[PDB]
Amino acid sequence: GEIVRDIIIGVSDGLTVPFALAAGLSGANASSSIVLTAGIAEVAAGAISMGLGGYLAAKSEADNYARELKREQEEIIRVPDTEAAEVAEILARYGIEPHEYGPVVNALRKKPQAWLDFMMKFELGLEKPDPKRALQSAFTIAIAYVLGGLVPLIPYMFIPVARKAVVASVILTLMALLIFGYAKGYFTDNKPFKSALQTALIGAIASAAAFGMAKAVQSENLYFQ
Amino acid sequence: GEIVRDIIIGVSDGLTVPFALAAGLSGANASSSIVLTAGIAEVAAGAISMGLGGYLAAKSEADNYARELKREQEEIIRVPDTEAAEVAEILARYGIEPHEYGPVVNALRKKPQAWLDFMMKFELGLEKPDPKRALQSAFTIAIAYVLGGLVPLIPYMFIPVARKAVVASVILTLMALLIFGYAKGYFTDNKPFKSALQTALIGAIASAAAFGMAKAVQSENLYFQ
Ligand SMILES: [Co+2]
Ligand SMILES: [Zn+2]
Ligand SMILES: [Zn+2]
Ligand SMILES: [Zn+2]
Ligand SMILES: [Zn+2]
Ligand SMILES: [Zn+2]
Ligand SMILES: [Zn+2]
Repeated sequence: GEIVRDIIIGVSDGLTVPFALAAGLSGANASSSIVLTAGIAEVAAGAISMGLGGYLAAKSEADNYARELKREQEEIIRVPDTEAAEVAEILARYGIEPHEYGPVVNALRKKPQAWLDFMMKFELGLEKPDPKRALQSAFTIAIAYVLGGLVPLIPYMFIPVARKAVVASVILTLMALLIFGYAKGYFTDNKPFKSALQTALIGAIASAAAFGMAKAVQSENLYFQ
Repeated sequence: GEIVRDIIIGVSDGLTVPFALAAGLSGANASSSIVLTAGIAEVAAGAISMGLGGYLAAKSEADNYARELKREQEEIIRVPDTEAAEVAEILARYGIEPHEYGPVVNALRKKPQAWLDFMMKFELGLEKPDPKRALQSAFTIAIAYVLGGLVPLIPYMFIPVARKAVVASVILTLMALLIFGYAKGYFTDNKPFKSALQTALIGAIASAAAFGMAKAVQSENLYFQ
């Protein structure tokens, strides 16, 4: 689930922080337009950091694994037996009788591709990356982040009073958390009814955190300024 | 690099968005205290979503892989040969001569632990998770996020004028991006001089995005309100 995981980690970040930041700013008697200006500035700034962060990790792991793929094939050139010795240990660790693993290395020495592929598959994990899924990763997380952050900001666009709009945003995102919480469970091995309530509580813990932090800095101001 | 990856993905998120959100709010002639109230509300709301998001994924993957570990051992009980057939394909795909893979399954049938461990190691990846590193993951990403978001907000705490404080925050975080950009390269296979400039440009793209988004909503207001 490459593209399924990318759109899940992107919506959970964009549903919780922009909603929490909005609710916290609305709690401190800020104008609804001000709540929108910091939310959208967060949503835009958030999608780029999530997006390029998903592209930096994907493009770094894709370049490294392909370089180690080349670094390991050059090792079997200079000292072939040392590379054979490393692949022999892989077989040996899993309890193979010596009269059966011996002919395996002899066949592996003639054809390099299969021996290295399995050895690398058994030593450094599945490290051959899809070139199109590296950039597909970044566009899917940035889309899911923008979509997630837009949901808590919709009511502030139609309600110019923030203390009135935050009530529409609490129930709308709470519904969004429970819906996209049970969605992450229908496409996961866990129970979707458990993932719905968990995505709504992380939105509650974060919205409460941003609320308490918003009011502790406004503790000395008479109005929001 | 379990704990090394957790503190990298956490600082890159917390260095870019709180800085960008702050710079965008400061650009629209907002009070420096207002910039702090939305930044810290974002930093707090951001660390919880990053933290519990790292704990939800870790605790879901740890529970699922252990359940599939149990689901697969019960499969070798009802129809042992079907489970043998699945492990036989693993060997067969990598070009094994038939006179050598045959005795391997016979030895694998007597002792279940090694046969399933390798088969699972070769089929469903390395899926046995450390119990202490699942919760260690969440505390390390939340720490790195808070630390990252605090850096762009320090100057606004000592400079009550935002248009004056944003200049101190641009060079301070840009330095932070270049420092923690070359830090992610000294502990990665890529060149650290390349990762420094890349973490500073993602901070530039995001800070510019939040700036343009902050001013497009304030396009009709005479002062920031
Ligand atoms: Co984030
Ligand atoms: Zn090597
Ligand atoms: Zn080797
Ligand atoms: Zn080697
Ligand atoms: Zn199975
Ligand atoms: Zn099987
Ligand atoms: Zn099976």
